[PDB]
Amino acid sequence: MLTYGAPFNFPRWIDEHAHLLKPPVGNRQVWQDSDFIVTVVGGPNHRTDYHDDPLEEFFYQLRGNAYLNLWVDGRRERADLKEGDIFLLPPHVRHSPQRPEAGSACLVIERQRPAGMLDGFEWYCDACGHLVHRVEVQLKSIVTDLPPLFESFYASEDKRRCPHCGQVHPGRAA
Amino acid sequence: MLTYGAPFNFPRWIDEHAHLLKPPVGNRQVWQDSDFIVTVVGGPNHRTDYHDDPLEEFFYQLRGNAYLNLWVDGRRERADLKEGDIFLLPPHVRHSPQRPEAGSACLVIERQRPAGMLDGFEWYCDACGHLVHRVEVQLKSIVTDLPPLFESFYASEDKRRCPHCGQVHPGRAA
Ligand SMILES: Nc1c(O)cccc1C(=O)O
Ligand SMILES: Nc1c(O)cccc1C(=O)O
Ligand SMILES: [Fe+3]
Ligand SMILES: [Fe+3]
Ligand SMILES: [Fe+3]
Ligand SMILES: [Fe+3]
Repeated sequence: MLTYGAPFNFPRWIDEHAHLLKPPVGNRQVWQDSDFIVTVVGGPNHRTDYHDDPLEEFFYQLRGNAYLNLWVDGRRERADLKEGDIFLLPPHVRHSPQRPEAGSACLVIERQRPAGMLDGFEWYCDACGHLVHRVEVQLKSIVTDLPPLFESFYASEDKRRCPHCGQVHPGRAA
Repeated sequence: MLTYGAPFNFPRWIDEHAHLLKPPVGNRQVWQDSDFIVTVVGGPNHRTDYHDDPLEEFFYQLRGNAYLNLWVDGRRERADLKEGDIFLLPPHVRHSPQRPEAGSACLVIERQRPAGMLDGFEWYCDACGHLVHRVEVQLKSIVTDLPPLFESFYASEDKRRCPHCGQVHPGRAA
């Protein structure tokens, strides 16, 4: 059958679940236990981390504006998600989704990482730009399974310690 | 780098390439040689066939209206893509995308079928509802590689011949 129910108006939906869009990831997955992972992220989000997805990621800023800090060749950068734009992120490209304006909604779509495929979550230093701390995982919930790490890094000086210059990363408040 | 270039306004795009949306599939792939397959299909389309995708398929009727004939348990049916709706098609569920109103645009997203994974394209009889003709393939272009079969079925009575009641399928004109 139509496991994922039948079709439904997307805007309305966004309008109804406008209140479930909350930090630190601001997510909200549309259909559960699928392969295509259709989440809808709103603002304001608090990300100071860099996701290292091993798969592609697609976005279409349905309503609102936002950006993406990223590493081009090894140089800090920034992609701008101006309302109405779409964009496909190649694999492993490091992304730091910045969603500031409340009432924002972006369609983020990814896949289910196979068993054996891990996503990474890095943190870089402000002064020296060296990798400060990275973690690899067998992702199983881009909604209810991310914050738990953030929470154990923003809480550990040992980790937020730059292995190149020693400057400690701000953490849970950049 | 950003292989798929950087972000861009999606509506504008749709507006520019409004003239490349043509039958019998009406497609138009957004980014080439990727994994996520972002096509944008417009109307009017001429489909009398049933796609048997081995993977999920997602749609968001950006602008316009359209529907999907499908087989529920083995009963002809119909999903309605009213503008603004989204919907995820489970795997193998047989679909017959009907896109009638010119100037229509739907965001259809699928994946790249691995090597060894084939999509099917069936045809059923009007009177007896039995499978009339089916073909399996290692898909490699939901834009420039489909019509070629349609063309060899609509042109072959032998195939359009119901193996249960004998009534010939209309073909290239239902
Ligand atoms: N990049 C993201 C991710 O990996 C999971 C959930 C949300 C995002 C995002 O870009 O907002
Ligand atoms: N179902 C489709 C497919 O398999 C390829 C291209 C377009 C469609 C569609 O639904 O329009
Ligand atoms: Fe990500
Ligand atoms: Fe440093
Ligand atoms: Fe299909
Ligand atoms: Fe028949």
